[PDB]
Amino acid sequence: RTTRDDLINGNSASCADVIFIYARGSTETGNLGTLGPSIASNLESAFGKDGVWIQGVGGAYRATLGDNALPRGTSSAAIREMLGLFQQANTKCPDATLIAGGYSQGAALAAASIEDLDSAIRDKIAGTVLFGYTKNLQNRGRIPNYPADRTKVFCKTGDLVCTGSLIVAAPHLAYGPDARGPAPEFLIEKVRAVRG
Repeated sequence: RTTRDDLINGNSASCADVIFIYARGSTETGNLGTLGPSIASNLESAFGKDGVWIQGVGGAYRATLGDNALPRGTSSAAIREMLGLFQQANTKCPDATLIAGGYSQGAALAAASIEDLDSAIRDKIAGTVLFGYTKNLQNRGRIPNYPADRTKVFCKTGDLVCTGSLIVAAPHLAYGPDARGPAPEFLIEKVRAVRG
């Protein structure tokens, strides 16, 4: 359940109405890691299995710990990978509503990729959830070039990566309940508001 490739294995003749693209944390397994599967389960509960495509960011995204230290909090190659997936969703399924998310390095990756998109594709991203957002302080709790009202950051008290460092403490490992609850719910609400 930690690996989902619904978009890259999907075909333009049977598009889902909703496409979720998610970037895991450093060292995490599959392309969804610890939090992505919980978000996915809740999205499927809301929209039906056939109502949503779940896609983790794989490929050039190696999710290496060292890359957190790069200026954007991840590598340029990883950013091009996630960009490519948003573009693929846009081309393959032009009527689909997009949603996105990421944890730790994957939150930096989601923020960087979304910033760098064309507005036509970015505008289709109804909501984005970020857990343990390593650029939370630096970006003032936002994703540059993307509306605050479409952004929900989960940054626990004592999660030091949310306050400008890269020190991992216990609260950084405690996002499970958020991923099973308010995070998917935010995404579901944003999608339902756009699609009616």
